[PDB]
Amino acid sequence: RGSHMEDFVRQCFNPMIVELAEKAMKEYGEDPKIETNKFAATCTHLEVCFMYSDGGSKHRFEIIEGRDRIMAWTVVNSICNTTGVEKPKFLPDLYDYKENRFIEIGVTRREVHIYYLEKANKIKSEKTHIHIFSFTGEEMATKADYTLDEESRARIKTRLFTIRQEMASRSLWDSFRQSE
Ligand SMILES: COc1cc(CCNC(=O)c2nc(Cc3ccccc3C(F)(F)F)[nH]c(=O)c2O)ccn1
Ligand SMILES: [Mg+2]
Ligand SMILES: [Mn+2]
Ligand SMILES: [Mn+2]
Repeated sequence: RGSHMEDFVRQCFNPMIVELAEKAMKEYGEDPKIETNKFAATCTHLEVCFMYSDGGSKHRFEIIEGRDRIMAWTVVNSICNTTGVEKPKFLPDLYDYKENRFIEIGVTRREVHIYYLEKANKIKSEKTHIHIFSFTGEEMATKADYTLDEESRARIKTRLFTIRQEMASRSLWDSFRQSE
């Protein structure tokens, strides 16, 4: 129960992000006390989605990730019925009103190439945009369209590498990398 990874995640991430990740994991029947690597990954993905939405304009991004399943699906339904974009098979992460498209954010511990391959093979909706970040500073977006400016993506990559460094300083990075 008393794992180093859980305490590190509680010390490293914002309390609201921790609570959101806990709720998202408990909604799918997962315990952050035992599945600590998945807990860290969920916190990281949440923080990345939030930083991504922070970029761009004020009314640019509609945030899907973070809400519970029912409200998230309701928001996607409203977006689809308002704009006319095709309904995605799986719950995306954000919606860009400027580009008028759903965005799926990915955070991987390996090369962005194979991760984007799997993410584009698991979903068949070719309209949804995909954006993958790595823990080493690499990024990969659909049609070479990175949506945001270079500064926001650079901040995201810097935060990711800081998280990796803090994990390695506690001898927890190897297990986290092998978990994925
Ligand atoms: C095809 O994705 C899905 C997605 C859902 C909706 C809820 N989940 C997510 O949102 C989500 N989930 C993962 C990891 C994951 C977890 C469970 C199943 C698949 C995956 C993934 F994405 F690796 F395929 N990472 C993300 O980055 C992310 O956002 C429901 C079903 N499938
Ligand atoms: Mg800290
Ligand atoms: Mn998601
Ligand atoms: Mn995602």
